[PDB]
Parts: sequence; C-alpha cells; structure tokens
Amino acid sequence: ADILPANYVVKDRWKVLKKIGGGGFGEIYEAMDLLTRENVALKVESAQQPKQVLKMEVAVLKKLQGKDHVCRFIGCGRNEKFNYVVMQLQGRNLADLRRSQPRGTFTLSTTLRLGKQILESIEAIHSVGFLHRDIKPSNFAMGRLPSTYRKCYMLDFGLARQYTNTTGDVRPPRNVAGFRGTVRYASVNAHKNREMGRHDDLWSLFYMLVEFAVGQLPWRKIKDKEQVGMIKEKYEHRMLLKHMPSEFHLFLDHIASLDYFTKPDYQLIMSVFENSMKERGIAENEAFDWEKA
Ligand SMILES: CC(C)(O)C#Cc1ccc2[nH]c3c(c2c1)-c1nc(N)ncc1CCC3
Repeated sequence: ADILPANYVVKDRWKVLKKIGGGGFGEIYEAMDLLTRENVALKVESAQQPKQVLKMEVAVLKKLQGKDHVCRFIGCGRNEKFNYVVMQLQGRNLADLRRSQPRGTFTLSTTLRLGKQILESIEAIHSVGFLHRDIKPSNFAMGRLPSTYRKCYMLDFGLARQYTNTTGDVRPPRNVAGFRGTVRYASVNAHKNREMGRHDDLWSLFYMLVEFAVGQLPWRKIKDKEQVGMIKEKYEHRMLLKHMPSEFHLFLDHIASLDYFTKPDYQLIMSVFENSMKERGIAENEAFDWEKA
C-alpha cells in the first residue's frame, strides 16, 4: 500500500531506495539522483487524496529558498497517480538525538544554540506569511554534510497556514479553528481551538527548550488533548524555569503578552539565548552533545 515501490524511478531521474516517513497525507522516500548522484528526499501525495496539501508545502519551500535552516528545492511535479517534491536530504532529528542522550537531556550549550537556529527558522516562515503550527523536536533535523552537520533544518509544512491575504494584510481569525497538531508542545490558545498566530509557534519553541534542558515537561505522561490543555491552563509557567537561565523569564513574559494580531519581538527572544550563552561563556563553535568532542 506504499505509493512508490523500491527502485521506482520518478521523471527518469529519482530512484526510490526506501520509505523514510509515512502518515495520513502522504509518504517520504530516500531516493538516488541519477543525475547529481547524491541521495535526496522524495515526498509524495496520492493524486486521489481529498485534502491536497503538498502544493502549499512546495509553495512555502520555494518562498524560503535562500534562507538558512531550509532544505534546498530540487524539483516537483504532478501526474495521474501522485504529486511529488524533491528536496535536500537531512539527517538526525532533535527528538531522536534527545532520546539518545543518557538522561534524555541536552547541555545548556547545545539547548541555547539549537534555540537560536529554531528561532531563525520560525521568523523565516513567518516572514513569508505562513505559520508552521506543528513546531516540535522531530520536525527539526541536523545536516549530513561537512558543510551542514552543525546546521539545524525545519521540516514538514504539512500543517502550515497562510496568516496574510494576497496584499500582505493579517487575515481575520476564525472564531473557532480545530487544532490538529501535536499535543505536547501546543499553546493554551491551540488547546482552546482558537485561530493560531505567530506567538503559538514561539510557545512551541518555549516548551521544546524546557524539555531539552530539563529532560521532561510536567504533562509528558498524558496523551489526551483536553486533559493536557487543562494541566497547561493552570500550570505556573515560571516553575518551568526553576532550573533554566533567568533570561527565559523575559521570553515567557513576552510571548504571554502576545495575541493573534501582534508581531512577536524575535530580537528580544534571540537576545535571551545570546545573553544566556554570554553569561556562561558558551561559544558558537562548541561541540554539540552528540559529537565525539
Ligand atoms: C515539503 C516539506 C518542507 O513541507 C516537508 C517535509 C517533510 C515531512 C515529513 C518528513 N519526514 C521525514 C522527512 C520529512 C520531510 C525528512 N525530510 C528531509 N528532507 N530529510 C530527511 C527527512 C527525515 C526522514 C523523515
């Protein structure tokens, strides 16, 4: 029931090696580029699929070309059986890398430097008029080249939504919007089925970095969406920072001040990470936790 069988060739050029990801809305393959001779990521959507989402993912990926933390766009197309996009192949995701660490915790020096890169990628997608709406560790992957192995890449625009109109204006929010993303790193706004904003992507970043540094979130054992929302709604969030750098209280306070309409202060949040590093003498050139160094 896979859309492409192994050794299937797309457009006489990309040869399927194996499936590397799957879900309701399509599949991702590692393929060999019979022209450039590197391997690539080949993401496919069944032609017959009711909700056609790939066309928007490709539009977002093309808008982001030239930005750091973005896969290179190789090709796309359309035929009677499937839509596809070919993109740069990336490596290990941050969820797998976090689980591989002894206590499921990154050093502050890894956490803060990933934070800078993820924040850059969030501002980037926001700058072309889209919300990601499923910011989570498994959607960020480290590079797999000498030129990219300390670079973090933003994946999966499958749940993204344009928050501007044709003419650059902020769109009206729907009075109710069904939150369809991952429970653990969802904002209290998303839990309430409110229209998501730029601030909700930065809430997801906040929860990710607490989990990175501390090794857990208070609700991690609870999978039910409506229970997790009720736990978050009451949780004293300044408790989450007990063992985090104090400069995180600026980040929390800022994103708590934001609504759907307000452009976030990305530079305020960047300065939290940069001041946290400077305080501790963390350098940018440091080993990540998962490297031999
Ligand atoms: C078109 C766009 C940007 O929206 C997308 C997307 C995308 C969704 C789901 C995915 N699952 C995986 C990947 C992936 C990508 C993946 N992608 C890449 N390029 N390298 C490596 C991997 C790791 C293997 C698993």
